[PDB]
Amino acid sequence: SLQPPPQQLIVQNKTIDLPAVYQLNGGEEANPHAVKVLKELLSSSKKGMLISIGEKGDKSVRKYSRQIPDHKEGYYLSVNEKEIVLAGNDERGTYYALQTFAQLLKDGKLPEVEIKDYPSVRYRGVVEGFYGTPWSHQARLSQLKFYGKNKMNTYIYGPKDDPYHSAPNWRLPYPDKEAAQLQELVAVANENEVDFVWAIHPGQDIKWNKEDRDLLLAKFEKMYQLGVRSFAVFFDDISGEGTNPQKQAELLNYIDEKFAQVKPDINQLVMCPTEYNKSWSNPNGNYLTTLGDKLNPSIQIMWTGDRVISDITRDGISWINERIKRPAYIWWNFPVSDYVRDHLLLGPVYGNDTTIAKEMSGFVTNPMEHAESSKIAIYSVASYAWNPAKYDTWQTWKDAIRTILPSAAEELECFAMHNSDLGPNGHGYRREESMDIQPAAERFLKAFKEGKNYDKADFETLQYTFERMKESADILLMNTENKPLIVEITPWVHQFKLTAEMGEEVLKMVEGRNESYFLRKYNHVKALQQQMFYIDQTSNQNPYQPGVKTATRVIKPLIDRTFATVVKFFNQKFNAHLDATTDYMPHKMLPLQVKANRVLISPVEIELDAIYPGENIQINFLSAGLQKAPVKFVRFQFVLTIEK
Ligand SMILES: NC1=N[C@@H]2[C@@H](O)[C@H](O)[C@@H](CO)O[C@@H]2S1
Repeated sequence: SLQPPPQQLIVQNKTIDLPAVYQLNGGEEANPHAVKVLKELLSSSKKGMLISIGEKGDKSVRKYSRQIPDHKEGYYLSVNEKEIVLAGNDERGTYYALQTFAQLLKDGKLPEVEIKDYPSVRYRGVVEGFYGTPWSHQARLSQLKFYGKNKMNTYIYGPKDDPYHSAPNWRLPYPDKEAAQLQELVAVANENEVDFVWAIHPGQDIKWNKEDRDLLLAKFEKMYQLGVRSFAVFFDDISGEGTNPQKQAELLNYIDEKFAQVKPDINQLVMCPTEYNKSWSNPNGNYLTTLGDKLNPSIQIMWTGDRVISDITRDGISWINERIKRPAYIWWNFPVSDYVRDHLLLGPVYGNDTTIAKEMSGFVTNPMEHAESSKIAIYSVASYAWNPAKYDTWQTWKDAIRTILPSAAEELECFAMHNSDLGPNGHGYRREESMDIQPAAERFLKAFKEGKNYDKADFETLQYTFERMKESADILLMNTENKPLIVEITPWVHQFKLTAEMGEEVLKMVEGRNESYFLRKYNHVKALQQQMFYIDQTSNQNPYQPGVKTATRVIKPLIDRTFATVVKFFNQKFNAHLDATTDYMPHKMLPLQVKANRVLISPVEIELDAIYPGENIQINFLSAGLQKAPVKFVRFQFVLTIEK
């Protein structure tokens, strides 16, 4: 597969060996970044096969000047028995030719091909713009290299929880250590043909005075000294005076006129509006029209679609584009998981109109705090933004996985296939999950509940799935090819294995040969539920959506409902009182929940499993601080906080 796929490809089924001896033409005139990649692949003389490299206008590629597409970042690539051609419309084009060339080379051999290629969307890449733990320095380094390989030309640095990015320390220069890291990032970005865009997020406490304006420009100047050549100002997720669009526009134009248009070498200048998606816009207010009218024409305006989280439609992007008077620079909120932090979002990229490239200036993905894990979606977004007309949702997902974890690709697909949906949430955004087994699941459960006979084949499909999930979990746990990825996903991988083991035991209950066997399967299931509760209380204990949820759309519900159904049938058959509940709750009481040190009833009496010091109660139909009073029972949202 070539990823992204080129705009035009012509293949011939001859192949050539890569030349043992060869003549490199244009080595000194061409993009040094592209020559460096080429020299690595060759690891030469006057005699032997000709390799021509260079940009349109160089002597090296004069013969090919009409084949080179007249598009920024375009290139012409050709392989035949006599010569190899690697010719960009511009320097970035040449690097990209090389990235394509690297994907052709296979066991020291190349296909005979001719490619003319270029991107459909001008700016393509990643905004590190989420809430939560910002990416590590090493993660960022890995990322920038990954962007070069996938022709992503943009990295927008904007972690909401970097205090030198947002309030109040947006006014302070980075300390020495962080500055030296940022400097290395910029350098690595430059080597991979990525624009490091430094963003600032000053709007929550900005004063519309000289003092704050000069501090902002002084901060941009410090970043410039660090090598930064592109800049952004974000006015998202704020209130008060900073949402004034006249002021915002004047500030951006001042930055443009006094800094961007005054330096020798500034590239992108981007802003994120306060009204950044249609549901947050006031159609009857002047906010977006004031930006579209006043903002200088080279300044980009970001947009996340019809909602905070949405996929981009033709109608949606028309609506914004008419108000801002330019093509929106898309901020796509997937695979960002900062509002469903107990889920991993490892499914394919899909839902964005593939015919609307002309209507967008840019397309950037906001990723998860899990940097390695995000590469599935990043790789896919790179493919989509480069060649949206040829974008293949599923093949690109598979290619991403095989790229990221070639030693355990099938295992990663298995894990990812069942870790895709968000579950219920306030943004209303959902993804498909476990689609291959969903119909067998649905039939199995329909039959079973009614007291009709299930299909054998559907029982086997479910069994095979659980088996494969265990194989995948254990193999991924031990994988040393991408350790950082394995560290990110490990808690989820544990929870995923438990889920599968639970499924297997629940299926053994359905089969349920005798009373003694059934009861042993039942007790095993209860212990696996407890184990899943332990992971959910000890791993990933963030303040917002703590814990670890996996296979939530189809698999866990199947297991749970099946478990509840067989327990009921057993109780009817044997007049028993086996507990039918599916999540472990050590307290007693509408299931209770445990979140960090809170004990909630799900929206008269709760008994805790020990005595605790009580902190407060917050009922809602409204609170009461309990001064560390010892507490086991409570009687009358409905949340008890304790010390634990
Ligand atoms: N421009 C936007 N700001 C927020 C981002 O920082 C968040 O990561 C995103 C997802 O919660 O929502 C909105 S989209």
